Amino acid sequence: MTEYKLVVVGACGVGKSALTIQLIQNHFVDEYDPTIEDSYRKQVVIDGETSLLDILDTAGQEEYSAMRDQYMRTGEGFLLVFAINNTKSFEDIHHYREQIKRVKDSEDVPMVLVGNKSDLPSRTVDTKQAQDLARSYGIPFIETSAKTRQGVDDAFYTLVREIRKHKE
Ligand SMILES: *CCC(=O)Nc1ccc(-n2nc(C)c(-c3c(C)ccc4n[nH]cc34)c2C)cc1
Ligand SMILES: Nc1nc2c(ncn2[C@@H]2O[C@H](COP(=O)(O)OP(=O)(O)O)[C@@H](O)[C@H]2O)c(=O)[nH]1
Ligand SMILES: [Mg+2]
Ligand SMILES: [Mg+2]
Repeated sequence: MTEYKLVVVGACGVGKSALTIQLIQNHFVDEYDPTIEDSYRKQVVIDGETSLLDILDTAGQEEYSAMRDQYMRTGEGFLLVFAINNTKSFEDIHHYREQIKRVKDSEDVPMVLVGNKSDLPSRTVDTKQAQDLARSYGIPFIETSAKTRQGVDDAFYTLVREIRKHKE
């Protein structure tokens, strides 16, 4: 059984914890403590092949940390999470990708762009902007809602497909 280290990254309040808790414990958490940074394990079947996922839900301060570079270097795939009603979180995705690329001295790290809070009728980031950004990056884009569970397994299974493609 192949083991994969997944890292969930994105601005404060985009739903990093909510998506990770939906995937693992199948429930939506409205007030998850913003400081808690934890790892979760889950066995899943993706395209008829089982993998053990080890998912790091990131938290902490907006700061450079030579210790954060260490966790990031071990990550084999990343979810770049933005919220559709927060343009700043979508503008922030470029910075997050540049930091992942810097720490892994490469331009082809498995990544998935994730547009979270798709259940909200209030939208500031257009789907065409996110499709075009994922298009220039060469990565998939997955629309999700941690609240309704829409696209949640899809975002993580797609990241696994990306890691599997990269490792061949
Ligand atoms: C509201 C809590 C929360 O979401 N906090 C949080 C903390 C840190 C980050 N973040 N900013 C940067 C920059 C990085 C990062 C990345 C993505 C790769 C390599 C890195 N090396 N040092 C920092 C760093 C992270 C995780 C966002 C949000
Ligand atoms: N409506 C809605 N709210 C979400 C969704 N995901 C997270 N939230 C809410 O947005 C806030 C931030 O979520 P959280 O997982 O704590 O963000 P994190 O800081 O990126 O880990 C919380 O109050 C969640 O209830 C979603 O898909 N839809
Ligand atoms: Mg969190
Ligand atoms: Mg690619």
